[PDB]
Amino acid sequence: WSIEQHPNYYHVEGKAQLDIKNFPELYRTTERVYKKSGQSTKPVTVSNIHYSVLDGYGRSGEAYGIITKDMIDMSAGYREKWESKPEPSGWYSYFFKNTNQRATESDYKHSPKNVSKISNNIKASRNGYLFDRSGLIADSLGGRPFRNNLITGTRTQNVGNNDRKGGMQYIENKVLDHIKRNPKVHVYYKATPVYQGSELLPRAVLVSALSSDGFIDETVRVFNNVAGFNIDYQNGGLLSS
Ligand SMILES: [Cl-]
Ligand SMILES: [Cl-]
Ligand SMILES: [Zn+2]
Ligand SMILES: [Zn+2]
Ligand SMILES: [Zn+2]
Ligand SMILES: [Zn+2]
Ligand SMILES: [Zn+2]
Ligand SMILES: [Zn+2]
Ligand SMILES: [Zn+2]
Ligand SMILES: [Zn+2]
Repeated sequence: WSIEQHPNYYHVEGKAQLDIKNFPELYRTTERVYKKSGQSTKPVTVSNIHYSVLDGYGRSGEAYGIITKDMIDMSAGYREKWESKPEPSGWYSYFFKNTNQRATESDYKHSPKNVSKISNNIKASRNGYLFDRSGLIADSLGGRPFRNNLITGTRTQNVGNNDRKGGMQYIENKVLDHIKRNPKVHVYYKATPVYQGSELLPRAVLVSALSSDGFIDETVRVFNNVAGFNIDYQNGGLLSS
């Protein structure tokens, strides 16, 4: 990643390059049957977003769906609480008490007595946390609030410089806005975390978006970076000086 080349924490890589055939199908149902809340019999056109199961390291994988104005509308009004323990891979470090040697999340689930769990997150300068629970499929687009729809992202991966035009927010808002201005239009949307080796944090998220009216047709690479810090992609957190 280059702060010079890409100050907004993304790089436009090319066209959407999607296989629309592989996507979960659009269907017609009701707000009630879909959202599982309220008695809203309002008919809605939606798709069921495909989320990836975690891999063997506990890492989140790609998610993809067809985003509709109705999905946006239902997420605009309603919010779902975080499902229990949504923190994705690399969010914590684990260490064997006996050795002070690094352990894995698995080791911790296996024997919490002999393995400590410590947050990798830290506060940094206005003053807040450096890493976010960073959605793959945004809440505003119908995303589910659970681990599998998250990666451990830098605040800048998530929202860039937070001027509505950076990080995941860039491509999210562009899709959100275009559907909102063209309510009959739907967008094929896919967010794919890119990992190197067994690293628990993704280096980037690849987001591909193809609108049904052809207006939006791109893939952006959103960098899991933040200016002035060196992230430890292997274990999460920052490199130790
Ligand atoms: Cl595809
Ligand atoms: Cl830098
Ligand atoms: Zn670029
Ligand atoms: Zn599948
Ligand atoms: Zn929602
Ligand atoms: Zn839910
Ligand atoms: Zn986000
Ligand atoms: Zn547009
Ligand atoms: Zn279509
Ligand atoms: Zn040192």
